[PDB]
Amino acid sequence: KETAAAKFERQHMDSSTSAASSSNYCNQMMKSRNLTKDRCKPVNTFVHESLADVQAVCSQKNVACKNGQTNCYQSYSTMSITDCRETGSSKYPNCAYKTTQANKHIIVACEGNPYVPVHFDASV
Ligand SMILES: [Ru+3]
Repeated sequence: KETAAAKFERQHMDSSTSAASSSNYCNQMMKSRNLTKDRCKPVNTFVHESLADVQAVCSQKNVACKNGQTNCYQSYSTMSITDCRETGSSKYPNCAYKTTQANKHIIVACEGNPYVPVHFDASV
């Protein structure tokens, strides 16, 4: 079974690329990472930093989660990320996305032991 930690890595980690490679990055990634299996996931973010760096965020700046929980953390340093947003013309199963590269602080929710990232809350 896929753990919460593994799911976070599948849905949000992409250390291979340094930034939003091409304009079709999201179209390929959202599909390959199985985010368009049962439907077109509305929005999703991929982080282009090492796994260690992202996991380290769980010990960085503690901030409130969007859902009101207190287990969210903001990276002290900005990180290379790619935001994927479904286009208005997108129609399942042919999910279409707009790829946007950026450098911002990420906010992730952490849980468990080891205390690791399990949800991507936001970027600021
Ligand atoms: Ru800043």
